[PDB]
Amino acid sequence: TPKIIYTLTDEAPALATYSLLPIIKAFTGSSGIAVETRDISLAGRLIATFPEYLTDTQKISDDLAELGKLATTPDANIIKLPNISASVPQLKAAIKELQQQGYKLPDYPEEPKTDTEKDVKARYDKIKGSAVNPVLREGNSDRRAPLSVKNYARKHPHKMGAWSADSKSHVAHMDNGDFYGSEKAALIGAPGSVKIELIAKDGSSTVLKAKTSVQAGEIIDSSVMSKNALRNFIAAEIEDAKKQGVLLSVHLKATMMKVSDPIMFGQIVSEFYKDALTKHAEVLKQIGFDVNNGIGDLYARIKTLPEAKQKEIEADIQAVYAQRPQLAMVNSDKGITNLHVPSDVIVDASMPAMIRDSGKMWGPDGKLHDTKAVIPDRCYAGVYQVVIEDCKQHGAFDPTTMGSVPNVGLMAQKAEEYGSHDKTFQIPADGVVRVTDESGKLLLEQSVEAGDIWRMCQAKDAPIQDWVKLAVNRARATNTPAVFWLDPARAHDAQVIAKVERYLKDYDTSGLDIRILSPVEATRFSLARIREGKDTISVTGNVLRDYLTDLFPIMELGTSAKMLSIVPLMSGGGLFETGAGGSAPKHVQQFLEEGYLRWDSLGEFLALAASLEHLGNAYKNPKALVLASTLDQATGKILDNNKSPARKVGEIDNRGSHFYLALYWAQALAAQTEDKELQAQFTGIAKALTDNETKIVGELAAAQGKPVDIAGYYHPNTDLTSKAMRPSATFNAALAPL
Ligand SMILES: NC(=O)c1ccc[n+]([C@@H]2O[C@H](COP(=O)([O-])OP(=O)(O)OC[C@H]3O[C@@H](n4cnc5c(N)ncnc54)[C@H](OP(=O)(O)O)[C@@H]3O)[C@@H](O)[C@H]2O)c1
Repeated sequence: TPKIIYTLTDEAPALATYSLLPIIKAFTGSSGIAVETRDISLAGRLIATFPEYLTDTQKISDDLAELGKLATTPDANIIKLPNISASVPQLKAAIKELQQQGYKLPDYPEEPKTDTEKDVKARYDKIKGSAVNPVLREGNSDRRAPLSVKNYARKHPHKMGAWSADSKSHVAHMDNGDFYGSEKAALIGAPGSVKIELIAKDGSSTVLKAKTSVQAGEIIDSSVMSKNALRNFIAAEIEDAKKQGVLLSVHLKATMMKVSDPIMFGQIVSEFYKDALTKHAEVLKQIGFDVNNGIGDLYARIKTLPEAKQKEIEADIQAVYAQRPQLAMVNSDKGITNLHVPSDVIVDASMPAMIRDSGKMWGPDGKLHDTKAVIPDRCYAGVYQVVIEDCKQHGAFDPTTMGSVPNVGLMAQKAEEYGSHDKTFQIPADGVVRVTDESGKLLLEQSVEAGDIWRMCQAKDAPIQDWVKLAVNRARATNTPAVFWLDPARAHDAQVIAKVERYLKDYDTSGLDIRILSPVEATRFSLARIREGKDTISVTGNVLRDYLTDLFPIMELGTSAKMLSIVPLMSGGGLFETGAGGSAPKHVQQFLEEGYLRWDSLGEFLALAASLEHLGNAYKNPKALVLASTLDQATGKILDNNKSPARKVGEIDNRGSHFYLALYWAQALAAQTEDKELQAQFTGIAKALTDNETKIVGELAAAQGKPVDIAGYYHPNTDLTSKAMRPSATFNAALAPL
């Protein structure tokens, strides 16, 4: 029974699992290994939150909560696939009814006016945003493209947009009054708790959070995005973006940042469609429009207004799209813009792609154009500017020659930003915010203004240490230079720098090129070594940890999904993430139309080949070490014979690869002698998958082209899905009888 948790999630990954999971299930079966599932998807996660509204047969164990515990225990061994960080819009909203609709009976959202609505909104809120990962991630990240993959990438280059030195593209960020510029850190001394309180000009005081425990050596910082400063910023960047003749695009993270970014998002959606939303201030107010949900929310709330009233609004909305620069578009043909849904454009992915595509993003028409990427803050806006100003001055990197920038990132215990939500408040009135402790000593204090966004972030000592170690560790094992991206300007990074400088003096530094630089300098020192073809380990915080693992990997491997991501749980556990990517919404869009799934499952093949080992090593299991030693191999054969997903209908799909994995794996096993047993109870298969390869492949491709219907999206009809994902009836019957 030794457990290995394969998590069930949301979109592409989700579908992929109906195909790869059974396979995985047949190989680990005869080696006394238990591969169980846990439903952490968006839908399941909700269906599990309101047991009271559901009936006996529609309930479903609360797995997030279970995994949450499993993560702190030593025998943890979890294979974690990407999952949706729901955004109030169609995300939280649409799946809620994807349920009720024809299914169950949960309940509704937004502006609560009744004790029932408040109790409910309060519970759903905990469900939207980044709820899974912060929990599971009880250790520090270590992402890195495995040689083979880098080597595959080098000989099978993914297209790269040509770069022009006279490009218009660039990144736009505020210059004053923002989180970056507002920072203020403090080093917690004694184990206690702090109170976050507002002191209004009117002498009164409002509590925002009374008790927030702080450990010794913990680092806490507070900053604030100024509403009117942001307002004055976005207003200028639009205006100017019109002169430049460029597309306006917003790169925020209104997904993980469940609290502040949707707010910044709306102020944008506000200062843009202002004339139209000002002309209809009340009509929207009635139907209850929520700008923080994108202009998209407007379009969906008005369908209830008189047929002619609608036309008026829409007709006026168009008048704005004529008075203002064209917005980059999420989907050019359906009109869906960058300002339609909070989570269509998420900075960590939006940018890498936008850089790749010659620094352009699809416009209203349907072609690519230079863009003005708006990254409001300054903490990580820089890093993208450098990379952007590098391309137009040296050309696109060559997948065939460029190096690699791994990333030993700090995240353990909801490190930094990743856990500031419950400490981010929208200021209720002009005043001053003060963070005090148990005695009453004033730790932090930052002036504020109504509408402003104030937050407090905390980085814990234990995590910073486990961090610094792993950093060195990698530095050694590869023997590559390794930089800490820590900006002295930031009162936070500053105190974290003290930590690092003092902890390296606890390990062996001899013969290692370890050094600390600003994300700005660091991106330069990196992009330098990179183009000439040299590697450079990236040791960074939690936010950069993502940005980069998504950035660099994309440039060199085409996909972040295409790499290794291991999370060494700080309690002998093992969090084995699939890829540095997320679900692939568009990947489902194609499947439900053409019957093609271009989702690459190499992330998982690595993840499996990763946990199968952790298993065998931490236990008395040789068999584990063998089916993982082989899996490692069959993977190789995947990259060597190009049995990875094509792009358009016709060649290979997903179970096509899943098939080769299955094929090459069976053979790899039935051709070894480390364990005669496996070799024997895998030959029956090995010589069946080769014989029916030509046919199976055919049976599979024999399902491409036509449309697919799975009765849903967030909570599909499992039956219909299995049959769509497991077409080849011959591959199936050649699996059950192992
Ligand atoms: N759990 C996590 O760690 C995690 C991380 C990030 C995002 N997410 C969530 O995932 C969703 C997607 O966010 P997003 O808009 O930034 O899109 P995304 O899917 O993360 O963007 C990466 C893009 O690269 C390609 N790609 C990603 N994985 C691939 C794979 N396995 N094989 C082949 N190509 C792959 C796809 O584009 P092509 O059309 O070019 O193939 C995809 O649109 C969001 O709801 C987000 O909240 C979860």
